[PDB]
Amino acid sequence: HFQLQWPGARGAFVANDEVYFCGAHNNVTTNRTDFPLDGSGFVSIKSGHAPYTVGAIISLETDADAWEDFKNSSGGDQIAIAYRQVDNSGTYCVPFNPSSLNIAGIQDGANATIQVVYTGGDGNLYQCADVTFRTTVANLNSSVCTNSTH
Ligand SMILES: *[C@@H]1O[C@H](CO)[C@@H](O)[C@H](O)[C@H]1NC(C)=O
Ligand SMILES: *[C@@H]1O[C@H](CO)[C@@H](O)[C@H](O)[C@H]1NC(C)=O
Ligand SMILES: *[C@@H]1O[C@H](CO)[C@@H](O)[C@H](O)[C@H]1NC(C)=O
Ligand SMILES: *[C@@H]1O[C@H](CO)[C@@H](O)[C@H](O)[C@H]1NC(C)=O
Ligand SMILES: *[C@@H]1O[C@H](CO)[C@@H](O)[C@H](O)[C@H]1NC(C)=O
Ligand SMILES: [Cu+2]
Repeated sequence: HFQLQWPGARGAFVANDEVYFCGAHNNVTTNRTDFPLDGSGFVSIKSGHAPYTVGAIISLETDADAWEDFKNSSGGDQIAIAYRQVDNSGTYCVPFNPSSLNIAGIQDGANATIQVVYTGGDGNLYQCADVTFRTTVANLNSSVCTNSTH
């Protein structure tokens, strides 16, 4: 199972609820994290076990309340962070520049939900982060962005 370290999830981590859309926090929140478009951004998680496979899908709907909100015109998931295998437990952090995505609507002031998709042998697990993209972001502490060796 896993937790979002940054950007923060919609609500509290509940292990059993990770099998549901957005970890059962199905409605969008209004307390969004500002997320930079200048390439200083990242997504940081912590896993209790490894190996696991992780990626992220993205919705540019303000009201990202359903699976379909994360799908493109051709019915595929809008992949924000490509799936990869991770062989260490503890922290795992990937840089993320939304400017890299072939998606309409990525600009300053745009709202989005990043939904992390994880499988570690104990189900298909999900957590969601509601963000607002900003050209830049000031107080960003990149110190939580590390990969562990555990
Ligand atoms: C948003 O507020 C909710 C409810 O107070 C809280 O559980 C959650 O952690 C907050 N999200 C962020 C990104 O701080
Ligand atoms: C979430 O939003 C939907 C659609 O507006 C609504 O039917 C439902 O009552 C809401 N759920 C919660 C837990 O507030
Ligand atoms: C983006 O989300 C914020 C906070 O929930 C909200 O106040 C704002 O209206 C949203 N933007 C759009 C385009 O709906
Ligand atoms: C939709 O996303 C899928 C990946 O899940 C991709 O294969 C497909 O090309 C995308 N379709 C469009 C129209 O971008
Ligand atoms: C963590 O490892 C991944 C490769 O799985 C790498 O892309 C990423 O940049 C690393 N993060 C840090 C903070 O070194
Ligand atoms: Cu687990």
